Amino acid sequence: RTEKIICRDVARGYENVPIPCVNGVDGEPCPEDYKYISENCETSTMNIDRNITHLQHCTCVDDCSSSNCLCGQLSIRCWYDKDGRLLQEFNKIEPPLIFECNQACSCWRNCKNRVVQSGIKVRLQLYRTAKMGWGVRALQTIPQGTFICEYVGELISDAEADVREDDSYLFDLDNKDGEVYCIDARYYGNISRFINHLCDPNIIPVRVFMLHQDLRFPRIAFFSSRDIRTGEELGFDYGDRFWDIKSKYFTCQCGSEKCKHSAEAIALEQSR
Ligand SMILES: CNc1cc(C)nc(Nc2ccc(OC)c(OC[C@H](O)CN3CCC3)c2)n1
Ligand SMILES: C[S@@+](CC[C@H](N)C(=O)[O-])C[C@H]1O[C@@H](n2cnc3c(N)ncnc32)[C@H](O)[C@@H]1O
Ligand SMILES: [Zn+2]
Ligand SMILES: [Zn+2]
Ligand SMILES: [Zn+2]
Ligand SMILES: [Zn+2]
Repeated sequence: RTEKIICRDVARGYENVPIPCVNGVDGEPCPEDYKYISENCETSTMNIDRNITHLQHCTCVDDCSSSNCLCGQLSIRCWYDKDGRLLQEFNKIEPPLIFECNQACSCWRNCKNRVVQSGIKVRLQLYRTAKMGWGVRALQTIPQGTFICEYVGELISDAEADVREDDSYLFDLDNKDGEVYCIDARYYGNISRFINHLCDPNIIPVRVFMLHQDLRFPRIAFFSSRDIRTGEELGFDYGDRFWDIKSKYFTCQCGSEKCKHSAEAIALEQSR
């Protein structure tokens, strides 16, 4: 049973790098029951505030590496090192909101505070897992704090999320208050839609603002939470909102010693 290259690039050239699909496990064809999009899309009236006069922006004439950069200060500080990687001290538990530089800023497009807006740089692969369907793995080593990819899909309201038949591809956009919105990657999504849950995760979501600062719509950036080895499967914690609903349909197959959502773990808690 050989590992076969089934698609040279599921992103159809929309990313900085190709994202190939292989399958060495079963007869599943390349997934095509969805539309690959590299950036979030709208299917109803959202009115994202794109007023350029509403952007907070810096007056930096350097590379935005100084603590005097307004955009960094909105983020508490800029959290990216000279190489575009999150600082070791970054709060991976309760990440702060990141405000990247933007088109109102006086700085250049290559300033130090533009990691997420610059897109995917690591080589990834869509591959058939043993027990969890499709998954995404690294084709190279990835240091801690590296930007991996964005959780991209269809923006929907809370009310629309409430009636979506498939709730498997939802991501909540947390905001101080208000109407609350979700990304649904079921019908429209990028590579992130294929990232599985791991009880021992190696990536974390961070809310980021770039070309707009409409707080209803943070963009969701995945960064590595530790060093990742070539071939390693990417995964994040889907959280209890997911597992509270899904546990009765199926159980976690992440296979970790720490697995908290396996059949075994659920039964042990049922039993108390
Ligand atoms: C069903 N109505 C709503 C409404 C709002 C505002 N938010 C949600 N969130 C939600 C519902 C179900 C979910 O999984 C079963 C869920 O999972 C979130 C979790 O991040 C996992 N997704 C899978 C890819 C990321 C979120 N649902
Ligand atoms: C966002 S999709 C991830 C991509 C999915 N594996 C696929 O093939 O399209 C989430 C769904 O993948 C599966 N999945 C993800 N993480 C899992 C896990 N730890 N154990 C079992 N199934 C998992 C479940 O069917 C889940 O509802
Ligand atoms: Zn600046
Ligand atoms: Zn800048
Ligand atoms: Zn700036
Ligand atoms: Zn698990």
